[PDB]
Amino acid sequence: SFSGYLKLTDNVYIKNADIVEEAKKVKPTVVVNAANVYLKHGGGVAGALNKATNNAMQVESDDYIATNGPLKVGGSCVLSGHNLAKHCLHVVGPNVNKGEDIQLLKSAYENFNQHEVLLAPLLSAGIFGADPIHSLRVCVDTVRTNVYLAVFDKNLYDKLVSSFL
Repeated sequence: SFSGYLKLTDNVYIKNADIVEEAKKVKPTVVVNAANVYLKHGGGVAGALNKATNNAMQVESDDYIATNGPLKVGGSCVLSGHNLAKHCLHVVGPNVNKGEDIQLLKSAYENFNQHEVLLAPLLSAGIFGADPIHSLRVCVDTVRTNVYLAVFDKNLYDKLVSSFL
């Protein structure tokens, strides 16, 4: 199971880790992807998860978009986890660098409540432009299921833990 996590609340845990490496080690039931509405996994967490699947995540995602159209900001879809997990929950957090409504971050985290346990990144953090401290607060105040957060950046992980109210 998950090892080396710091417990923040009854249901939220955090670790300084690369989520791709964490997924390959744990092979959790659900890994969360920091997706965009088009499921174009170019950079950040999505690019790293897709590259780990040898682009199979992108091929599956393009077929999903061709059939269903784009996701909504704040929405999600469940696809295969390929070699990383049983399932990948592609969740679209608001991209602040695209002027998307930061209020949609709570709706994005609500998707996690449909899964008993998840390995996830902080939504809208990184290249999505939101404040990761704010993302962690929305996470602990919205998610009720067991969420294991993987924060790639050590300096950000330390800042998140030391500032956690």
